[PDB]
Amino acid sequence: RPPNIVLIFADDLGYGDLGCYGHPSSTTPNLDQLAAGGLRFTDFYVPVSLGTPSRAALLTGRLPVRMGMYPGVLVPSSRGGLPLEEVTVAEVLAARGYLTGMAGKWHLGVGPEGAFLPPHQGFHRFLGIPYSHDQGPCQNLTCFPPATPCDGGCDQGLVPIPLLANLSVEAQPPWLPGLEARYMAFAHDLMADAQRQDRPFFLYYASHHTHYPQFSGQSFAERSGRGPFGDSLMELDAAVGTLMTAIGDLGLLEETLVIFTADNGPETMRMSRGGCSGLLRCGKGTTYEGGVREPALAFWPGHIAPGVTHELASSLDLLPTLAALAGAPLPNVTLDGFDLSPLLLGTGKSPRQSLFFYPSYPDEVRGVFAVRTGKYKAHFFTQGSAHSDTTADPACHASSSLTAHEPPLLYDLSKDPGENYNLLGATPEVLQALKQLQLLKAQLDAAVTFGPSQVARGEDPALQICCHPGCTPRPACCHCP
Amino acid sequence: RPPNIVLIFADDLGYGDLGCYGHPSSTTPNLDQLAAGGLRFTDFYVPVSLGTPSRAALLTGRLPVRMGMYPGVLVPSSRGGLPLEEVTVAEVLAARGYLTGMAGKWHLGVGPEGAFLPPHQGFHRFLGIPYSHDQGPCQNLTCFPPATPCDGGCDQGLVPIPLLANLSVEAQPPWLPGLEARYMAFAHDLMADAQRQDRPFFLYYASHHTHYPQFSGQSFAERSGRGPFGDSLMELDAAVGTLMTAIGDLGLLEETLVIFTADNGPETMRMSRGGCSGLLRCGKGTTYEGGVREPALAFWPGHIAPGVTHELASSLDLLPTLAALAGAPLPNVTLDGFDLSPLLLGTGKSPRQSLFFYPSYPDEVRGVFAVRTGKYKAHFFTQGSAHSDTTADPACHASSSLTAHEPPLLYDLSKDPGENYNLLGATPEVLQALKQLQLLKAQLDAAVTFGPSQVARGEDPALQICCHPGCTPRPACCHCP
Ligand SMILES: *[C@H]1O[C@H](CO)[C@@H](O[C@@H]2O[C@H](CO)[C@@H](O)[C@H](O)[C@H]2NC(C)=O)[C@H](O)[C@H]1NC(C)=O
Ligand SMILES: *[C@H]1O[C@H](CO)[C@@H](O[C@@H]2O[C@H](CO)[C@@H](O)[C@H](O)[C@H]2NC(C)=O)[C@H](O)[C@H]1NC(C)=O
Ligand SMILES: [Mg+2]
Ligand SMILES: [Mg+2]
Repeated sequence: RPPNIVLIFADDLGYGDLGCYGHPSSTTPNLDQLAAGGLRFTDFYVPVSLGTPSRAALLTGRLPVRMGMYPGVLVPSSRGGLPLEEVTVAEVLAARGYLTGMAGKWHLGVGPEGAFLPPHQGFHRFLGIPYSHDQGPCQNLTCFPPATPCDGGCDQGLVPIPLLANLSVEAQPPWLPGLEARYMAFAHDLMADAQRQDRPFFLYYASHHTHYPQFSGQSFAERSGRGPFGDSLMELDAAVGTLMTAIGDLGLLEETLVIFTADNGPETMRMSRGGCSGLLRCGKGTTYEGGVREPALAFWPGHIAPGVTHELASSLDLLPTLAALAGAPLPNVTLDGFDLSPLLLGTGKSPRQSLFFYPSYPDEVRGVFAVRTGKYKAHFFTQGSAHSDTTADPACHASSSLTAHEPPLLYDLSKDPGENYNLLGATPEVLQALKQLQLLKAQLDAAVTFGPSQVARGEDPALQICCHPGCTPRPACCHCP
Repeated sequence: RPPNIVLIFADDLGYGDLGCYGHPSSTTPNLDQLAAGGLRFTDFYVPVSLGTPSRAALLTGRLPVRMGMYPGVLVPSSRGGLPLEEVTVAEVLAARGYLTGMAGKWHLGVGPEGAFLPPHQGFHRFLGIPYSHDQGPCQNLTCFPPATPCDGGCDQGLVPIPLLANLSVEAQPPWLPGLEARYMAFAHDLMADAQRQDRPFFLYYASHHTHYPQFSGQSFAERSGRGPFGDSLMELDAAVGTLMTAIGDLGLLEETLVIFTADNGPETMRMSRGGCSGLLRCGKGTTYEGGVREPALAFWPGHIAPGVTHELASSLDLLPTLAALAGAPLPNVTLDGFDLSPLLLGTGKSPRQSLFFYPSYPDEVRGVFAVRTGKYKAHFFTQGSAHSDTTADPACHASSSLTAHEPPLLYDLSKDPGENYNLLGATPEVLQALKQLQLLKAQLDAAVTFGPSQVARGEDPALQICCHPGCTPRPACCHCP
């Protein structure tokens, strides 16, 4: 009965990059066709616009500050990770008899002997990199075949990037141009095996596209009309087409729910090798709309009618929506998301009315930075980010320091999705929204306790993964292509 | 059964002016002796530190913004006044059979044909001035006998100040040096008449001391050791001694509850002819402690034991406390005060935990300026005032513009009653108080609707009281000494 679920999650992909979201030069045919036969969201969000906190909110349905996933992101030597008491979507579904698998980027911790890796958090199978593909030296890696080097060199002084098969190093570093093929092969096996055992599968595909540095296989190099950022987006798009064909071939089209979203806004610091937030303001690292609002598509033939919704939805609602769909019971913890099945099935409206946004570096004195309720969004604090540097808007830059706003900056997103015109710079409708927004912020700030910081547990270079354990000299000896 | 109640309310009198509150040169023997045989409050407050809003909160037990008593104060030509639907303490007690009377300053409105004057708000008898004694020309009035003129001239272009007997002009202007004697005579008659009819009395004595310009009868001129401000405080003090003697003479000491407080902090703009907030900061016109915290004494032999309380109390609690004491039922409206009888009778604690402070000029976008809960006080907005000009502290001056604080300025008043050291300039106790304070402000701001402004209804010079109605030329012809 339960449907097969495929969750595709891109990296550093903006609201404005898909062809079907208006980009003028992107090449995204498979995703455009998924949009045309399914539900496209205009108002779907993540609560925090950084890699780690966003992946944690997705898998647990819980605001990242509750389990210490702040500040910033995790690094290869981090001691901390997503606590093992947290229940993930993979576990909710595993206990209901799903065969669960994950391909790609984890970024939720490695820890002493890989205690925080995926196999310990409900995934039966796992093929991927445990953090971002730029958190290790890349001046000698090939990003585009036959021999175009990755640009800029990535993070120095670390072990090369490891490709893992569950808990074992399969390659270090992997060959970037062939990663996609590896991941499609893995996905195909997971599907077929689940079919054979008469059980539903759950595929978590956490792509490295479109994070820096850009790369692709040889079928896409110089073929998109948007340079390296495009080639890489085009490969991600072809991966979606490949998964849809594999779902075709096995006669599972009407029994599989396919969801596509992305973790956080574009890193405009990469300039034309980085994403695009379209009409929205600023990008990764900020609580402006270009940082937190992402593309989101839902496709399930004969169940989800083709259309466009403007209803409020969050990555936080994915656990409870998927549980409900699979007839799995919810964990016994406070959750911050809701079941969106009525909306998906067209029998009801989204139950979500409000959204809460935390910054990259949160603190308990300040609390939530921005809150949206209906079409209104208030900003109590504003701050630019180096990840959103280089565009013409000065509020996006790292030089825009942390600034308090009281009364808050107040925008009507139905008319000013670009956050250009502060309404408080009077009306009874506005005043009532203002008072609601202020009370929602004070209620959440008083009820939420911050879990102890995982990131502040520190770093220990002995925690880096090494293909040749015991090796010397570290870290350059750790390798095995 | 119900006790006789005498409520003495001074004008522009600071926390630091009574001898029993530490002043080094004031002469206040009767009040010091009342303090020595009764209850002295260290933490008693008014919600707004201006004449009109404070008198409204006292008589109704309701925050002044609910019935439009803002912004600023009322003037002789004001069209507005305290709405007649509001229920006052005088009415609560009149309906329980009290013989009620008021001597002194009203400042709650005059209106077309004196519709807002005291006789329409539950007082049986009324002898006094309908607004402050400086809201009319005083360059020719004698402030101190035999012929010392009032200093500075007061407000120009208006009708002289009227002394009224219910709704009729008894004199215009009155002779300042003999006002006290008039008021004591009136008080004595009210007491005796109530005794004779076997009924309890309620005397509301709203003194003009110690508002500018200072004045006194001849027994006090140049006799205090603190100049004109002192002479005037000394007369107010002798008035209290006279009322206590009159209560003695009629054998009513153990059957009468006597309360003394003041409406708002000192006007330091008058320099050494103005009051003193002692250790507290700033004065009239501000939401700093020297503006809102006043002297307060309760005396009732054989019922209230002599002592000092630090418990929280407000002018807002006087209606409900007096109702309860007289066995009178409370009006059917939302009240913002509580019954303090247990505290007064020494059988319980004050039920009040929090206090809310509004500025002279409030608005619905900003809401409450400052909130106190337990020993903590947060300031969300700060602002100086011309009424608090001339001292060495720059935050008190009119040049200190309206400033938002987020996070708020946070003080521990048990250790820093002077509001000098911001705690947020960390601890778990502090953080919990912070979150409580923020939530209390957002709850009150969301629940309180501002009543339509009475003061903004405008002015009409035809509303000025005239001893010779029809007169010309106005306003100088209006007079009758
Ligand atoms: C690591 O672990 C999984 C299982 O723990 C490995 O896979 C299994 O895959 C083969 C066929 O592909 C089956 O015969 C087994 O039954 C599978 N087990 C389960 C529980 O599914 C796999 O080689 C590794 N994960 C991947 C795909 O890298
Ligand atoms: C105006 O009104 C009151 C009454 O409305 C006047 O006073 C009364 O006072 C005399 C004795 O002083 C009594 O004989 C009457 O019974 C009183 N009436 C009440 C209801 O108390 C008074 O002259 C005026 N008020 C004052 C004192 O100025
Ligand atoms: Mg990312
Ligand atoms: Mg006053």
